[PDB]
Amino acid sequence: SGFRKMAFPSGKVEGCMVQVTCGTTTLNGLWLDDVVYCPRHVICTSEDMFNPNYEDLLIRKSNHNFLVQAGNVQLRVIGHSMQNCVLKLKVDTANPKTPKYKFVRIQPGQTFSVLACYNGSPSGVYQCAMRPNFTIKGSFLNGSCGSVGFNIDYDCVSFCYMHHMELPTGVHVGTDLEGNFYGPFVDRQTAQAAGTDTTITVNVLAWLYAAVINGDRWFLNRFTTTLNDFNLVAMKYNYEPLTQDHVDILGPLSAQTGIAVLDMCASLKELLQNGMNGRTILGSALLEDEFTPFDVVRQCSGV
Amino acid sequence: SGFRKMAFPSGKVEGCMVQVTCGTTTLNGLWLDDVVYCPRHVICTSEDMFNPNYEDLLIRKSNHNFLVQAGNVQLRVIGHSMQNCVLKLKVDTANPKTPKYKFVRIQPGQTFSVLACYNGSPSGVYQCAMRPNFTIKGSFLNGSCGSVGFNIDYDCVSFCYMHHMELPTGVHVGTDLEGNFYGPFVDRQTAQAAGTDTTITVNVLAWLYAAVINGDRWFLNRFTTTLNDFNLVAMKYNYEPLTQDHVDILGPLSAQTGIAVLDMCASLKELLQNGMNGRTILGSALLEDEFTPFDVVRQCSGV
Ligand SMILES: *[C@H](O)[C@H](C[C@@H]1CCNC1=O)NC(=O)[C@H](CC(C)C)NC(=O)OCc1ccccc1
Ligand SMILES: *[C@H](O)[C@H](C[C@@H]1CCNC1=O)NC(=O)[C@H](CC(C)C)NC(=O)OCc1ccccc1
Repeated sequence: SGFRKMAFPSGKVEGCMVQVTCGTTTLNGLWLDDVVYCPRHVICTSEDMFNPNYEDLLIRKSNHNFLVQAGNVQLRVIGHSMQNCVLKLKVDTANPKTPKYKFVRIQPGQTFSVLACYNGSPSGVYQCAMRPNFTIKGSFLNGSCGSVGFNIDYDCVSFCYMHHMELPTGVHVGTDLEGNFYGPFVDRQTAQAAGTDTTITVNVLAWLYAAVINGDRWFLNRFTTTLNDFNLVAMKYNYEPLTQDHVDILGPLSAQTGIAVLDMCASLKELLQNGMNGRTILGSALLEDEFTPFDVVRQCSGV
Repeated sequence: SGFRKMAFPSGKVEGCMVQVTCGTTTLNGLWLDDVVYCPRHVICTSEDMFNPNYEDLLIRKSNHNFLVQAGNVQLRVIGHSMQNCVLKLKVDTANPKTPKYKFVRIQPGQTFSVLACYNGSPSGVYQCAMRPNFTIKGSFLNGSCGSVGFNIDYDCVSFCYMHHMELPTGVHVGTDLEGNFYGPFVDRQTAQAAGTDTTITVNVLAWLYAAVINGDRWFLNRFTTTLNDFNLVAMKYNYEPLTQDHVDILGPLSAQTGIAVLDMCASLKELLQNGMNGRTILGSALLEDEFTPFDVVRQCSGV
């Protein structure tokens, strides 16, 4: 037993990270087949980033201006293109370590693993949720752009995130692997607002189920509620409204504990209105919402 | 910026995990050079585990009784030996993926990454601290034994932990890679007590420094303290006594924030005596102690 925030094993992605340098700017790229993907602001000087015209900037760059390095081994760039906010650098060698992979655009409330890299070398791996306001609470320093987020299903890597920027609030924003930003953000170093964030209700419920599956029961009570009655409370606490789809997704957990979903909603309601009284759930004194229902099943059954 | 619980990239270890089966018991082994390391209770039936005589049990096993499988590829076992609580299975093939590696015995209060595996296949990776009472707060199901804990320094993997057992309290115990248990534990499925756990004071201080480096400042105050005065408080709260060695290790953080270590101790003292008043530090409402000073430096400088 036990429950932890767990990242996917990163080996399949580690073999795809390379370094991309353009003039004095260096960040990471993702090498799949004969293409290297990287954020387009690699072509900016630290001064261009406050208001770049990426078209005019790219027009002064040729293939030999993109230095791509896999380990200590250099790659030869034979073409380049700009797709939305990423660059696609064509190289003359297919990555012999390319895994089976897909590009997917993840939905808010889903989770994924981030392999934080610098100079094309992995630094560490951690799990993130795509917030409802399309931000993530990451750990990113200068040079970390091009670090990617991913899920793994058996042997297939679904790439869903490439890192680009940190907002003034300390949260992090990026694109899918076709260069489209998650959320209302642009890759210009100017003040940008993510808007009100809300708690992922279905994930909090899954984590309360995970808590019961691991022996923390003090918050179960003799009450029940309705979808409509609970959502009047979710409103007051900037929680996502719960839906019947959410209820269905909690089915497997509702069946392994024997606790009806609306009964667990009744516990959550009391925790929202009364706090935790200095008690703790799975070693946390806050309500955690970065575990999907899928995440709890996977960990509580050894996938 | 940002601060997260981050595991090392797991690729170098993923290439060393194999499956080891003996009769009906299956767990994981670590394949390095021409040797596979695994917990010795792989030779037990589920009934033997409540009181095994490992010598008498091993005497009925030959090389061909140890089924070792790397992916879908079987390995040929040409010798076996029992060193303390692990088995060493000699195979006729050296792991072509063997990294540079060391076997180290970690100290209480240090951290390491766990690659949780089942059937020789990685499931996920997470960071753990070796508690002062020589337990860890992991995520382990049946079949996870043989999962290993490790650190990485550039290209060298320091293996420090192999998983064996879950105590009745829900915490997890294991050995170093020479088969010696961390703590007062034996590999028999009987009730065993880890004893009082205590909070890793030096790690809490490092995480408060990490909080300042990331903009959480509300807990800084106008007070200071002495090593002796603080440790009279640490006592009351089952905190590890702070030492001058601890003070030195916090030097780099004490120099990047400009906050004297005894001043930060004064903040911790007030947080212990007064709680957090429903406030939060790096998104947690508890005092976190599973980050070493080394861990904070590494993450706040991109190693
Ligand atoms: C790419 O490596 C980098 C990631 C930032 C740097 C610190 N933490 C991050 O997540 N991105 C940028 O430098 C980005 C470039 C634009 C053209 C999109 N601008 C940015 O993030 O500016 C805000 C900022 C910069 C430096 C420190 C903190 C915030
Ligand atoms: C090895 O795969 C396994 C790991 C346990 C199983 C559940 N969570 C863990 O960490 N170890 C054992 O089964 C171990 C065998 C002895 C000979 C050391 N006994 C054990 O951990 O028993 C306690 C226990 C068993 C099953 C569920 C929960 C606790």
